[PDB]
Amino acid sequence: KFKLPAEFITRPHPSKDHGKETCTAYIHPNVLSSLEINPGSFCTVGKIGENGILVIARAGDEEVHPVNVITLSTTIRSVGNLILGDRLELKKAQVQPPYATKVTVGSLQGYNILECMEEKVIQKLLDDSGVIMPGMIFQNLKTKAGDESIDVVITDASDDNLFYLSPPFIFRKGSTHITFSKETQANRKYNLPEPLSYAAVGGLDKEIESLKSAIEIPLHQPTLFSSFGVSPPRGILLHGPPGTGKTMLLRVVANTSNAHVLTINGPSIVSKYLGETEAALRDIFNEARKYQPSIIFIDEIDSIAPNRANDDSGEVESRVVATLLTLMDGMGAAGKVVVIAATNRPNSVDPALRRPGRFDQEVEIGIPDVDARFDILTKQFSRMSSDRHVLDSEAIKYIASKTHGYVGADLTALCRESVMKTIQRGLGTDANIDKFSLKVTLKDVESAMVDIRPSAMREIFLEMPKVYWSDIGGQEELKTKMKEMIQLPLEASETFARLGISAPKGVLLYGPPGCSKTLTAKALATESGINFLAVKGPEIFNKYVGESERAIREIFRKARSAAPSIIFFDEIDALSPDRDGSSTSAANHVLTSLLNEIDGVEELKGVVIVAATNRPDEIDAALLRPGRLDRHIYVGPPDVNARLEILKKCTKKFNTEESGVDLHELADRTEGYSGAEVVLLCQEAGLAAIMEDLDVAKVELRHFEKAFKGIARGITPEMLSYYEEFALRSGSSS
Amino acid sequence: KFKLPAEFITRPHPSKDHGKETCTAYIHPNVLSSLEINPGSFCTVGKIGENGILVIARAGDEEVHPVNVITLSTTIRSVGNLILGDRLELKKAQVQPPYATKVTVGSLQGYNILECMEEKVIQKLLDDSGVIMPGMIFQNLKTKAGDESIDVVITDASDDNLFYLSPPFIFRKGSTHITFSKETQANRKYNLPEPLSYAAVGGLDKEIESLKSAIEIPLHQPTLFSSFGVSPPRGILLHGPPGTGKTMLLRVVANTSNAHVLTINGPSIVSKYLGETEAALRDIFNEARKYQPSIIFIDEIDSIAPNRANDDSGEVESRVVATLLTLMDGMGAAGKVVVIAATNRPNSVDPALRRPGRFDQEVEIGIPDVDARFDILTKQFSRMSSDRHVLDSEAIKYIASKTHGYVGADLTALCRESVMKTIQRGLGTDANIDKFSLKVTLKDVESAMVDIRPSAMREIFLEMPKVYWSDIGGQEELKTKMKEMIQLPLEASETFARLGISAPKGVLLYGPPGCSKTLTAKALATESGINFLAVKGPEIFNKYVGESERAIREIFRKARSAAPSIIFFDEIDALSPDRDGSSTSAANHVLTSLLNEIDGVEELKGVVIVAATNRPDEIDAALLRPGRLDRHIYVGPPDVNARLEILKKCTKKFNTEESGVDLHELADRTEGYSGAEVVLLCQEAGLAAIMEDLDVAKVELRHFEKAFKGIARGITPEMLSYYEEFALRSGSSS
Ligand SMILES: Nc1ncnc2c1ncn2[C@@H]1O[C@H](COP(=O)(O)OP(=O)(O)OP(O)(O)=S)[C@@H](O)[C@H]1O
Ligand SMILES: Nc1ncnc2c1ncn2[C@@H]1O[C@H](COP(=O)(O)OP(=O)(O)OP(O)(O)=S)[C@@H](O)[C@H]1O
Ligand SMILES: Nc1ncnc2c1ncn2[C@@H]1O[C@H](COP(=O)(O)OP(=O)(O)OP(O)(O)=S)[C@@H](O)[C@H]1O
Repeated sequence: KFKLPAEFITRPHPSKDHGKETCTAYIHPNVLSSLEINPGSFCTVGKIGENGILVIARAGDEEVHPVNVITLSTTIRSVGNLILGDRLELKKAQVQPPYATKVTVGSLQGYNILECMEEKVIQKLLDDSGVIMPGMIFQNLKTKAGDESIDVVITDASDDNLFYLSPPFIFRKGSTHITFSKETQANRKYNLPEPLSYAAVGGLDKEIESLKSAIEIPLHQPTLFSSFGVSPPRGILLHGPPGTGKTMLLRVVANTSNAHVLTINGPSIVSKYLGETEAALRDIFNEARKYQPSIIFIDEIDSIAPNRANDDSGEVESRVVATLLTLMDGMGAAGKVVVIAATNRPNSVDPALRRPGRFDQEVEIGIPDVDARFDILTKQFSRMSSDRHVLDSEAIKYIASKTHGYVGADLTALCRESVMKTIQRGLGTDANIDKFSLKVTLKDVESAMVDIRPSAMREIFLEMPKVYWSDIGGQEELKTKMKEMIQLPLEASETFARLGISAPKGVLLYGPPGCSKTLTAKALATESGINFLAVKGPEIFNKYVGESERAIREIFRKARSAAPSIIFFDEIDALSPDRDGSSTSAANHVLTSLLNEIDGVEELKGVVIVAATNRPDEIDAALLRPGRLDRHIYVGPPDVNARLEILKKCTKKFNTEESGVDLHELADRTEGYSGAEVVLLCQEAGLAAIMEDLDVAKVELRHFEKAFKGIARGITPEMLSYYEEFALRSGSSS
Repeated sequence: KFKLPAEFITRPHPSKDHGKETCTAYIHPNVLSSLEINPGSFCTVGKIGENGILVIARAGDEEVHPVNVITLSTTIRSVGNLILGDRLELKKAQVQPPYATKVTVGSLQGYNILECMEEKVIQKLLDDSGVIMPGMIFQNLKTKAGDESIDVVITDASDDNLFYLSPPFIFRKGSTHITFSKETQANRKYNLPEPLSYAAVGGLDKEIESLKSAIEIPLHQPTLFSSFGVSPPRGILLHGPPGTGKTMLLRVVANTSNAHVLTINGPSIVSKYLGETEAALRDIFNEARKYQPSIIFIDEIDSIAPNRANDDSGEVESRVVATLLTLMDGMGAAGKVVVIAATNRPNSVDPALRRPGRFDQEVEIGIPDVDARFDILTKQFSRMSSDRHVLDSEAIKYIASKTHGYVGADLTALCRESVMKTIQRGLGTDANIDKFSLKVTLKDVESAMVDIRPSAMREIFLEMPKVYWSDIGGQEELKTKMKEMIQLPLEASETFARLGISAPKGVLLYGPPGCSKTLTAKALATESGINFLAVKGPEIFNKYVGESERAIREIFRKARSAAPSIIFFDEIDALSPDRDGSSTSAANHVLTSLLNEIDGVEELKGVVIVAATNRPDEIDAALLRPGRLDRHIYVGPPDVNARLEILKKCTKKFNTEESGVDLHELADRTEGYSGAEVVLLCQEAGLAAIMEDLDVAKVELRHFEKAFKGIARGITPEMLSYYEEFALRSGSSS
């Protein structure tokens, strides 16, 4: 008794697609007999659990075709997004689709179908197709010039449903109005599965290029590699943050290639007892060997190959890893098969799968930067941009600037929640709203992301508030010094590379606490015209595996790898103290990392290391001397006019001037109050404001008078003396 | 009711000769019945997780044949390289394999079969064989008149749904041509497993023969010891750094020796249920006793048999070690059983497990010598085709001498990376180039070696901007003496050896700050070729009771493992406080650990120490003693002719001579300057020049004139008199 397989395997149809064989997917005649299916008859082909698609049953050769294999012309696989290795469910159809009266025909790129190709050849393809559902493609179509490939998609067909993903219509010549259209997708109401192509993967062009090379080299041309007697780089591994296009990159690799896509599912490949896990792995790799070229995907390989050094690993992990070691290192030198693995983090995968010959090639998928978010946002925003009509591309930069932490996944969730808030905006404006009349808006998008948890954390990007050289409080002497000395060496970069001389290394920005110290570095991050970076004091300084001597190296590597940078070292004096008999901290590592990084082989073409301090006498002597820091200047608390404009800056939502006391009046009233202490006076006044009216009021002069009492003179002569004592040393050769 | 085994134990036939029993697998009657494998019918037997071998089933004697065992001939086992004790599946094949048309036969020995044997012999062998598959070896066939015996191999088989490891074919006398060949292995098309052999192991010759002796006598000649009234040595332990080839030895021992082969793959036996790990060990040793002779392998013994006295070893480790101890020497007997184990940490193995009677022998497997590395490289490169282009001896000998501290895994990685480099160069030439002819040229090996790191050196991070002797201005005396120390003793080894003289193995470079002290160490590092470990003064002054001495000892351990190597102790004055009043530092014992490591009860052969101090008399007389720091070199300030060379080096990208800037005047007027101050002079003149312009202003003598006005002489006459005084009491006749 012949046994009918439950699931059939999609595979190419060596016959051409231009013929009458569009929906005549050849089926093994034994299956045709065993399922009461007549030749040239319609039957439903579809993935498990999905709505069916219509194919015409045609008998194939018994010997050539194995029983399971079902061959589809490449026109119908694109209907239901049938990629190779997709298990099917053959069933017998019962209703013959009616003929067609109108068909709207699309194109890939919007090319004028009238101008490029004849109507006769298009009609020939369509008629010979016989039955047309919305969603196929007619490929490799020769044009009038003979050198252009334009593909005929079909947007819709109308005649003047259940368990069918789309209802076809039997295209017949004579009255079918073939009205060509610029739409690049099938009819939207049915929503036939959209391919996840390369143009939906934005933000990882370099990484996708590396992945493409790693897939092509073992997949298409392993023979010429194998002549050398050492196995190809079959094993590729993807790792990085657990939100950045990992499974999506695997899915696009599945879609684009024409290589038989197998899949090593994590949980479902394993049944029970013995000889089931190894049986599954053997069978799947053997099938990937029979049908070539093939890709073997292992998404989240960690869930089945932990280190065996953790209590998680049991018998099953030992089975999976042993079988994979036996297989992946055994096959080769002729098989056109690649194994691609991805993981949230790779470091917990058994090394036996990581040695060369096993997964040894790597693709690093990294956090998207501020400039990286633009492509993600715009391409994500494409699916309905015709109904956005709001972008104009400028809000996208703002979003990218304010989404430090989002990993692309959260950006897509932001799109989802924005669409929700647009639906609810339509409902709130009018209960019986028409959503299609709505264009999404940035205000409701803001009302949207104000209710999502952003991401894991922010690593190389900070708030970086907008500060300008046009607003920094007075101190035109400070301004002129910092310009002359930190922008000139950042201008002369090639002229140092030629003439062979290293560039000045950095400035230390002497000054008492609470000044514009780093708030000027905020302008460096806003209006310098040069990208910025910082570590706000002893974050990296702490004693951890990746902080003792590693995080400094990573920070410098990111900064140097970028365009010129003004890397910042807030309170370097407190970070690494003198440690020469006075204030001996226990780190001993971070200063060594800085010493080995700043002075060494690295290029550091576009890099200047700025730092900040309020107790400069505590800096390690290895920094003051030229070689690590060789520029040195002093920042003072704001002068009377700088204090005028800092007083202006403190207020952001108060009307003291017109109602109360002029801000201009306060300019000289504030003496001994540092840039972060005039803030203290203003904030004490603001807290006192909510004590008199308690709901809504201006402030009083006496509020600022109480600010004067409650906060004594901040900038006292002690710091003047301590500085000038240190400055007679720093300023002079002593 | 009868329960068929889930996995089956391989075993040999009692009959060693060739007949109609050859391709027959003797399976138990009940198992035959339960899979319905009717006697005489075809069945497939193959390791779990691999493709099967077709074998024709017979019955075993139901009372003396164990249920688990299938017995297979050496001919069949040669196909899949099935070692005795391998766990086989057994599955019915409802098939009749195809007839043969042309069968190819070869011989391991490569001798002409027409000359050695009569074709009727081969015809009879094949006819009786019943089945033909590529990969079969018919061993011990006698030559003409019994001259010798030859092994004959079925290299290929051709005929003009199950899946098999080798194609099954049938021999039908006369109608299938027995075509001879000289290929000593089966056709490479088939991916047949290829036996690993001792010829693939490099070096370790004496260790290999020790393994041969301790494997052969206990298993294959015990009555010799029973005759001599002594017990057999039932234990071998292999210890040595990782990557030296310990598992390779175990696999070759498994595949070469004719014995029941069992493996405890450390964590593979472990279970979370109370007594199951111990029960796995008992079953393994009882199986070894049952089928004799038997070899039991334990790779990483330390993973399952820890010290049993240390803190983390609780009751579970105690019970597992007790099981191992009692199964090796207890109230039970051993039999013809030998246990072979491997470990990277011999002292972490339980001390009572290494006593004679258990692991009697400890065959050390250490890092390779230059001869050993040459052997490994020749055997690795013998695996390739005639695309090597590395002269079998010369180029490989250069690569072997240039590899210092390599262990053997890294050498295989180097060969694979060389293949990678050659083929990426091929891709960079053109994508469609005929790669196979892209011989790996020695420069490809060089490009590969710069991208690999010796096993003993992954953790030795260095920035090391590739300093060369010519960078050091002058100092010809120091250069000559450092050539004496580092280079010559290896480039003239036989001369020193024949004179009975070991070259001095310590030097102290002392002199004012900013001379060529550290730069000469870096020049040695990046010109001597040998490894180079670096240390600094206060980086190894942890504040715990014994953590600094541990740093010293770890450094010297790595230096020994990576010898030839330099250890450069910059700021050796930090490591040498007397603490009696001279350098009254903390109560640390770093000096003593350094003293004992340099010259103690252990010898420290092969390492050379270079120490640099700018305060030479603050060093202990014991450390300056010959045998610790033999030669004391005074690296003083550069004289005029060295200054001129410095200026020529750094100013070459200036157009000084085209501008009339006479370097003679600069050299003469920079008298008594520190050489670092000469470099500073030129770099500061460059700053001055490129401060007037953002474009390239060629330096001018007046910018140098400005420079001279600021750079103070860092070397006072006091320092010079001090160092010249130390250069009289020590390292001088006085
Ligand atoms: N360039 C991009 N970077 C990141 N995500 C993107 C990008 N482009 C689109 N996305 C969307 O990101 C969403 C989530 O990405 P996924 O790859 O599915 O997450 P993941 O890679 O599975 O993460 P894990 O937990 O490490 S497996 C998808 O629905 C994509 O539509
Ligand atoms: N002559 C050789 N000596 C050493 N290794 C060799 C040699 N020839 C090849 N190799 C390779 O080097 C490795 C030797 O096996 P390894 O298991 O890595 O050594 P081992 O680390 O001492 O054993 P372990 O730690 O129990 S896995 C393998 O990857 C071999 O392919
Ligand atoms: N012949 C030379 N004499 C002195 N310095 C030289 C010479 N040639 C080059 N230099 C440069 O001068 C500087 C001297 O640096 P080092 O070699 O570290 O001197 P050093 O005496 O080891 O300093 P220490 O160890 O901190 S006391 C480096 O920038 C060298 O590149």
